[PDB]
Amino acid sequence: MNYTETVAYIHSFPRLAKTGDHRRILTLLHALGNPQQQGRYIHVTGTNGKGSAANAIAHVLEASGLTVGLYTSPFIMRFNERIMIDHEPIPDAALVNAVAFVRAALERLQQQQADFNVTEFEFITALAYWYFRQRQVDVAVIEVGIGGDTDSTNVITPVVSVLTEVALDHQKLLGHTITAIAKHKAGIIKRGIPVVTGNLVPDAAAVVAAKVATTGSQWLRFDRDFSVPKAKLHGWGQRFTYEDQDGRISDLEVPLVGDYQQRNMAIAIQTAKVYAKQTEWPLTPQNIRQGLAASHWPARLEKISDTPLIVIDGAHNPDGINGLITALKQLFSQPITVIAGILADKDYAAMADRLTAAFSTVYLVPVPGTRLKDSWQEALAASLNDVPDQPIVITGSLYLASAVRQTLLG
Ligand SMILES: Nc1ncnc2c1ncn2[C@@H]1O[C@H](COP(=O)(O)OP(=O)(O)CP(=O)(O)OP(=O)(O)O)[C@@H](O)[C@H]1O
Ligand SMILES: [Mg+2]
Ligand SMILES: [Mg+2]
Repeated sequence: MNYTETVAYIHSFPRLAKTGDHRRILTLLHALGNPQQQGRYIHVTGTNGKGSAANAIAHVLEASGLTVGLYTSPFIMRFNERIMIDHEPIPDAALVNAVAFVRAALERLQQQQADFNVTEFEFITALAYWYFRQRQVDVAVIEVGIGGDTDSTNVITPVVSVLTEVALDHQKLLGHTITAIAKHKAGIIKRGIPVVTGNLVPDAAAVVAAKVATTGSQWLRFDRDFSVPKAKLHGWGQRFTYEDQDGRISDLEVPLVGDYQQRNMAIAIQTAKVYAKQTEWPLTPQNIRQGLAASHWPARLEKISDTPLIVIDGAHNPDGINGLITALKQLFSQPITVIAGILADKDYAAMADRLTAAFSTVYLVPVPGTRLKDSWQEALAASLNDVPDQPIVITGSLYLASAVRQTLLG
């Protein structure tokens, strides 16, 4: 198979039941020589901020001289972005050869167990684990797909775990209460392994304190052990100060806007320091400053057009919507239009009340492959014609942001 066929092959996998015992992926992995049991890992979970945190942790450790695998989702411009090494997406040719190796092993399994199969995410995760070992990365930063305990990625023992935050999202999968969702996320916390977390709402904090008690894990929490005591906009980015039990690193800069990113970044920094410590590896404030400076992350409050002014974002659950509003409020001191593809979660109605309550013009649209408009293209055309003086912010799952970015830029 060539590259195009290979990708199409990856997207052809079935949606199987959700056991949560990882037997399917463990079967494929075993046939791949158990790459998940070799090397080192950093496991990242959380309702919002997983990718931004994972991306920065990788940049900081890369700056310190380590070869780092990064596994994130969803891709924004193209598939290859899901598996990166030192931030270079897996080469087309390399993906073709990788897909062929895994397919061959899969085939051998099916010839021994006639009805055996894996899901698309299971295939990709196994391929990623195998790829990271083939290239012998020093460490792989792994973003959990959904939840924590039952995710296909949860077949590893990391050096450090990360739980950015817990907010309501993915209920028909994780739970209907913060406590329930929290218990699922805490599942990536392992015996004796440190866990770095954001500032968690009380209910979630209790679940985590309870878990660390059982695992005996060292627990570093934003606003307790490490923090961001100062920050300010600096272009389409932020300049801030990080502080933890070792002191302060001043004048740090990240090319990201949104107050919540100060949290994601602080989590990344604390996490990388813990990694370096647990592995007896050198990590300087210079390494950290360099990595943060390189921490570009598409579709995260990204201005992709100046005239007209267009920003895209992936906020689509109430917490993200709340973070989005607060941010937009600090970024614009003029009327703006917001096009939201939140027509998906029940969550929808309340989020829309919050948007229309805070902004001048709000359009609601579906997500590609799912006030009212039939598509984001229609809402944009509407905005540019009825409110030409209003910048446009397009938000919803990253799938909508991605479709918009691909369309307007690639
Ligand atoms: N600490 C934080 N507090 C509040 N909001 C935050 C946040 N960190 C990130 N966000 C919001 O989430 C969006 C995506 O950020 P990230 O890529 O870091 O998220 P995740 O990796 O958790 C997304 P997904 O669940 O993979 O995707 P998908 O759900 O799109 O399928 C941002 O554009 C922003 O709206
Ligand atoms: Mg999500
Ligand atoms: Mg993500």
